[PDB]
Amino acid sequence: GVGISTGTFNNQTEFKFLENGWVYITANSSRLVHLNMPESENYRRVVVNNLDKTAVNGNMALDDTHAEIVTPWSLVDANAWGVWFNPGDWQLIVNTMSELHLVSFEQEIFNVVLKTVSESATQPPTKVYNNDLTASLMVALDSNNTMPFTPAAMRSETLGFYPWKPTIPTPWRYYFQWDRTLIPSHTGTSGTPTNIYHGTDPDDVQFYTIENSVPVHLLRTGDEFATGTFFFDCKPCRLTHTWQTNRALGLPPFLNSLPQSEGGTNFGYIGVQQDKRRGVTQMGNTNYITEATIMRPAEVGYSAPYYSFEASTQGPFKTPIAAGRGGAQTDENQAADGDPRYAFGRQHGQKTTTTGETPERFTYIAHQDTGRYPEGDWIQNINFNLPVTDDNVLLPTDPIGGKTGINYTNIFNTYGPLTALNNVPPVYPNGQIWDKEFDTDLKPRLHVNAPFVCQNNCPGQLFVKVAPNLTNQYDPDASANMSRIVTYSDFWWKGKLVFKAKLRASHTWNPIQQMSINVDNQFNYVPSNIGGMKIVYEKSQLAPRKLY
Amino acid sequence: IGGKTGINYTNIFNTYGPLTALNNVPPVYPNGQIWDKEFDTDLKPRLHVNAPFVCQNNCPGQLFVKVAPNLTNQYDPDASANMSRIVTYSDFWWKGKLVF
Amino acid sequence: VGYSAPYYSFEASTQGPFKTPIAAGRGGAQTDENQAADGDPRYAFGRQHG
Amino acid sequence: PAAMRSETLGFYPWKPTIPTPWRYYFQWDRTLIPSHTGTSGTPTNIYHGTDPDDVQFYTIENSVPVHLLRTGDEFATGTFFFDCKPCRLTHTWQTNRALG
Amino acid sequence: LDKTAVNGNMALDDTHAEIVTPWSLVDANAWGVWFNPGDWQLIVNTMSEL
Amino acid sequence: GVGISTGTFNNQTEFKFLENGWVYITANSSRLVHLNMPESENYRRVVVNNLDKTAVNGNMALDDTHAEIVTPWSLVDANAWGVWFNPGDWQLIVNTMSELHLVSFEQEIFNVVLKTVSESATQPPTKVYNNDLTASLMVALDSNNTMPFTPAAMRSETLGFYPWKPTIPTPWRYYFQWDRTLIPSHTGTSGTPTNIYHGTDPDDVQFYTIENSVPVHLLRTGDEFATGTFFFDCKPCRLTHTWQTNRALGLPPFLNSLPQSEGGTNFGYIGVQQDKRRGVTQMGNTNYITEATIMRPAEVGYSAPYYSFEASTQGPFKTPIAAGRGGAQTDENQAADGDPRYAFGRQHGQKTTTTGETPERFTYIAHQDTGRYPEGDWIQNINFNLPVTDDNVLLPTDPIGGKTGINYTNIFNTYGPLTALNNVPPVYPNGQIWDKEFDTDLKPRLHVNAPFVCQNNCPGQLFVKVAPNLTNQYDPDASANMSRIVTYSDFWWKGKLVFKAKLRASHTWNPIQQMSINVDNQFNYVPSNIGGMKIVYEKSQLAPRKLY
Amino acid sequence: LPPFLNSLPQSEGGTNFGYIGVQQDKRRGVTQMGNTNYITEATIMRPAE
Repeated sequence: GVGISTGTFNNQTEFKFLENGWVYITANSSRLVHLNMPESENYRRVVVNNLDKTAVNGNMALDDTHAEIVTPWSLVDANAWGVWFNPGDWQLIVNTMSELHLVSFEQEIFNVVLKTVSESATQPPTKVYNNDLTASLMVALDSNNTMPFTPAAMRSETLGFYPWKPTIPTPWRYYFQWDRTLIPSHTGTSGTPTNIYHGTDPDDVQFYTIENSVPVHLLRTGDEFATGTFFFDCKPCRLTHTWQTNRALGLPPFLNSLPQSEGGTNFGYIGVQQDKRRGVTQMGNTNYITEATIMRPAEVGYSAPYYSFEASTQGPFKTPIAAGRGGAQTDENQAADGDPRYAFGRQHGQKTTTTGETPERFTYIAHQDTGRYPEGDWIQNINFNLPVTDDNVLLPTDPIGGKTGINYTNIFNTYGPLTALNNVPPVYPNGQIWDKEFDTDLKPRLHVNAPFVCQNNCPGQLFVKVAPNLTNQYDPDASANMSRIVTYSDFWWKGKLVFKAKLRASHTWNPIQQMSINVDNQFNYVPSNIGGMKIVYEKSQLAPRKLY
Repeated sequence: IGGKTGINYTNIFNTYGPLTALNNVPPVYPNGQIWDKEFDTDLKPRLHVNAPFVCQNNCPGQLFVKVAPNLTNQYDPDASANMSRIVTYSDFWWKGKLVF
Repeated sequence: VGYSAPYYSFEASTQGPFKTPIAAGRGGAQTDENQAADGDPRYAFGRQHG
Repeated sequence: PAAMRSETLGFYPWKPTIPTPWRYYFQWDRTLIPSHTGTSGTPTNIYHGTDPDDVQFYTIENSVPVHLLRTGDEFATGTFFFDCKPCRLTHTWQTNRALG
Repeated sequence: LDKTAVNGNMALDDTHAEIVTPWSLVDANAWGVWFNPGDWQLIVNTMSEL
Repeated sequence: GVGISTGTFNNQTEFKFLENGWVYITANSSRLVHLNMPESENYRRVVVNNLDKTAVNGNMALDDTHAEIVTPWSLVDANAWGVWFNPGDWQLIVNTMSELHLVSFEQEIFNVVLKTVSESATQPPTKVYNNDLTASLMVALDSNNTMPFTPAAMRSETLGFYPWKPTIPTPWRYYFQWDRTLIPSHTGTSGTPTNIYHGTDPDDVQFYTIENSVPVHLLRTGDEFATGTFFFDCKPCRLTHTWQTNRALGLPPFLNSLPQSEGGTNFGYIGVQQDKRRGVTQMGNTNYITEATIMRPAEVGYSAPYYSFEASTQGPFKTPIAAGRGGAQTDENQAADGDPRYAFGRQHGQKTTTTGETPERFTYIAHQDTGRYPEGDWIQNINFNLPVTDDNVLLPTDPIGGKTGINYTNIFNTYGPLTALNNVPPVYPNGQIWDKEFDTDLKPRLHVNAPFVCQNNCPGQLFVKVAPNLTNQYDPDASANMSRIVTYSDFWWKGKLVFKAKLRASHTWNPIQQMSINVDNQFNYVPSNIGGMKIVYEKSQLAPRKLY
Repeated sequence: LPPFLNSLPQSEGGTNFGYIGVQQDKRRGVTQMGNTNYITEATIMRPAE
């Protein structure tokens, strides 16, 4: 009713330990959510076409052209790690657990409050806020997944990461099919390469509305809404990283001479002439057995074209790759392709007391070693006569198509039946948690945005909207926009996300890497003297595991 | 390709795709490996090039042997120099049963 | 049936270069043993093993 | 697996054999820029050391029960059962040109 | 380094780190350990799958 | 029998997780143990008196005078952390557990081998080693605790810390009562201060022999010996440290003015004149309420005289103190009193490939903040008229007894009914694990050498000795030493030490300190290229806990 | 545990003492004096007082 609360605030994280070294992790998250009435009550079909940017030759990667349906609804999205875990919980999980299973997800809305704004227009302007006891909040749960899946973490538009900071939902919109052609060019390209927005293909038209597809609940101040528990069916997520490349698989060569003194100058030696060695190689016309040429069971990782842009009906898009560059761990400047870069605002980790629209950014450098170092690649002739002469070798410094800045590694692909790789690591706090699986006949082996992929279904998207609060002068047959009482809503959101994790064991004599507070990062985890908070990113696959 | 007379496009060519069909490696008698452990990566290779049989969950533990230290009367653990041992070697019989 | 792959391609990772493995051996090696080359495993062994 | 180094038990029942000294890879970082004959200068060829987060020092004694066998003792592993895919003893000949 | 310091010899790289243990490995994972040529002939001539 | 093994080698550590967040930790430790026959078969009563050292005025702290019974027996002592845990297990325990309970202890001896040494005396001298199939190893377990308790960790003489390194027992000996007087002096003291060894008090004489007090088992090569399981009754050991001193207990003062901008220059202010404040103080004649003067519930820590040497019947000994110096954490040079210093050899953490008799050393700086900073102490007159004048204050720089290097803090004691303190933290790897409780009517509240103290009893000491291997010419009535065949024994020792630990919970937003491998300490946990190993010390109370 | 004596007397009498036989600041063991290397009977850590 008017004066009775309809729910409870809970933002605790409970670790319930089982037998056999498993733990149930139930993350409770609660937020005060602020929602204004939509700018307009109508669905819009809006085309964006930044021709000015792409009209500059060589700027085709800056294409923003697209068509989207703008809806009056707002999306409540909790699909991001920072929503559910503070840094202490994350430290516990990543330091003490070896794998993580996504179990269930629940959410509810309670203590709904709706208010109207009255502006007096007095010479000193002033306004007052009145409770609208009979106004309603419209809530729709797309449990059948009829609406397009639009996870907000990819735009950094989920619920905020601070329990004591009120947050907002994000205005909902989804892609509307369009055709677009963009011929690539470079600086010094003569003329205007074709840069055209062709319109919409009628056979691909899909205009979705919430009202026609989803039951809509009207919540007054005394009402509440609960989704019920959803249970996931995803694969487990490892909290360890592999380090073994092809060079560290299997039995090392026997060393016939071992160092007799310590130091960095005292190496061992195999002690057998390279073409007089025993073992197996896939090179049937050579006698050289070396660490480079010896047969390995399969290939860890794969090379892919990097900063390749493929074009389809909707225009160019970057070719995604499964794993980040090799050597980025030793030199952060070499992260580049496959190392996800996250940009986010003050709701999601940026120091809350900073000013300006510039976001906080970081590039995630995963601990796993499944990537490539293209400067170390080469192709050489089948004859394999060593030392290889210039004409019999293709080096990463050899131009392709006459371009000094492009080599064969830029267009190289070694993905095959022997390729082995890992799933993407969780990115705390900004990374997405779960993602819907594509509805294609043949599905990708993984996603690059979330560790957990929903095979059959995962929870319906939650949509909210302030119900129209008409004045006395409404006229439906009038073309002009509806005249509404300025109305906004504050409601409380509570979610429960349950995981199942396995406690790690100590397999080696040595200790392993562990997340730790220290003198340098100390003040990333406590408020400033004026209450400024931040959440810096954390790694998740600290402990190694043996690949083979 | 790239101005190199000894390199052509086939050296860098890849036609692996969703339509690719292929076979497992044949057994190599007598020197070929029989079984191999599967990688502990999330995504696994479709085959191995070294053994026809690939162990999915596990395959037999490796067997390790070592002659136990046979100390002389003058052992000193706190000495940095190498342990003084009686020259000892072992001969044992190994029997395996492999069923196909 | 089958696939073409880069042959005597050497990819580099953290531990240094390694040869790109391929699933099947060269065609025409059956008629001419000199054309075995990539994908045809070569075994080297001592007096214990043949 | 020792077959990749040709270091398994011997293939002759009447010939005494030996085991192979055990060793395993320890993580290291290494950069080797490729070159050819006639490449000017010294391409970077560096051993960078070991990444601490990849360090794995295994010992038998800390991970495996160790049986001490005197001359009157014996040791049996017990039967291990595989779960591998079948291996064909036939070859296909049809390329794309001989289908259908 | 002496081998790979020669330009064009990068395929001869043997660089690596290994733990040398006092233990010895008894490995029977090879066909020759289990079959003489007569048994192998029987298997490969009379069987279609293994 | 001769050709049959009587036990199995096990050096694994198993973590068995229970419900309610408890884990059973069973540490298995196995060692090959080398034992020579004793130098002599007789008990000796030996007096050590380093008069030359103490005859130098001001060297009285170097006194080594004592009497001891030297026995032919050897003590097998496994009471040290390094015996049971490698660094990886220790990292797991200290990073993931909040408290540790000592549960049970078992040990056994098996695969006994006895050999004789025959020296040929050939012009090139040579010797051969024969099995003595009928020789025996004498094993005695003092399960009733009749013998004096002599834990070897205090001399760094326990079993070695490496499963693959053969170890030795330590020759057993125990203190024999003596009377000794040593008058302290300094450089420039005139004459010879009395420095006398008075002999032995007859009413304090205690001559213990193994043979008269303990059953002795004779083990031939086919025999084995097991102690049976002993169960401890000790108090739990915390794996967290407290940080709150008296200054951080209870409600802080309310700040009437808070900073409006970030930075190290923007402090808050209480905003109330100090003698106009509200609250409670124990200073009944002052109106000043400050953080220094406000009443706190009790006292955390206590001041004690430091490098005080008290004298009793047996001569001077240093006064022990419960906790180490404050400020040693920020400056390792200020560790000094209460910070235990461990010195050990190549069996117990020193780099095994080093040479020379100089031991490896470290001073343990505990994370707990229960210590004192005597340079910050002061005493002032009861009148408490501020600012205090020189005559009304005793400062740490004021000489005591005319000595410029001695101030009142050197003789100060603030232990009282309000004192609170913690138990000593475990010291990995060299620290002792458990210690026997004194048999006095009034017992100490803790020990400074071991976290676990045995109240009623803890396991009997294990004694071993090669049985006499006589030649054919033995003559008991001859005064000369017994003529024995040169005989030594190698046997395998296996112990099982079981703990019970509680998994830690994350109580705070921020992460906590955690033990971790990094680029600097990386090569402390792996062997060198010539097989050199070391075990560096680790801390054990990394995570904080709230005291109040 | 008393210190181990590396040299024991070879004849009886009140003049024939044993000797520890290790230089005092080169000894092994535990002390509560964190800024000294001297391990002696006076300075060696004892369980309590």
